[PDB]
Amino acid sequence: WGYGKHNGPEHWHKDFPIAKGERQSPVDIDTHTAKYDPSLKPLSVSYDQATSLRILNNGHAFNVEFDDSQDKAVLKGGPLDGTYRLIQFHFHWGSLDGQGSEHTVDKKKYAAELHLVHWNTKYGDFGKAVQQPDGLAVLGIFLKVGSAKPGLQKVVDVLDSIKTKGKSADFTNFDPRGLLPESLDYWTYPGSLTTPPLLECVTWIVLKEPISVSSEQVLKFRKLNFNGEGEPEELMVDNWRPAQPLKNRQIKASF
Ligand SMILES: [Hg+2]
Ligand SMILES: [Zn+2]
Repeated sequence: WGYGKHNGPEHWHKDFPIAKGERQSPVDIDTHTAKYDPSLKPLSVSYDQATSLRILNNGHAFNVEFDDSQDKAVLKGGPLDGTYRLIQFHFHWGSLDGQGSEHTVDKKKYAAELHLVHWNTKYGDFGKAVQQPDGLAVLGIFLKVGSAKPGLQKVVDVLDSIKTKGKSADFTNFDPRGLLPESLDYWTYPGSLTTPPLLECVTWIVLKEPISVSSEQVLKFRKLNFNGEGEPEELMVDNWRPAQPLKNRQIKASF
């Protein structure tokens, strides 16, 4: 599977039938049909004790891995029940600034989208989590081209180190709190992972307020390669899935 012509998202249904499932992600966030739910609690992000281990180019994107052996960087409150541990974060970006996000707002596409993956700590491990309807909690953040994000530079500078598929690099003392917007106002709905196995275990939490990154910050993302060393070069661009049919699901707003 990939993002090319012959292995693109339009093909994943053959290998992953759930592709056509009832709670597939990403989806379009219609802000007029969105339902302001007053029973929604405030989000509670606790990343002060976070522990980054490494950055890896897995062939479809780069992931910043974290130590999830203890409740170091957890997610609770909001639409959630119980505590969710951060295990990794990654991005989805476009070939141009007019595309890149997975989720759209009133059909509007952003340059990129950041997903912070957390798993329900009553399931013990991540592998168990992915067997439950409420197993995961992905925190989505939209990225727009504007001023540079200081807090993102460290990431930006290491990409040279992992240009191709299978490469990794030590990547400690990375504080995720610098990738967060000022406001924690969100939208939430029951979906799935936007990439294969496409498991329908995610409680999406897409924040309203986007983060701005510079042109040059984004430009470094587009230098990455899908391909592994010593193969023809396939630039890592447009690693996003088109929005899926809501299919009766309802999108709730905290604002
Ligand atoms: Hg599941
Ligand atoms: Zn993602």
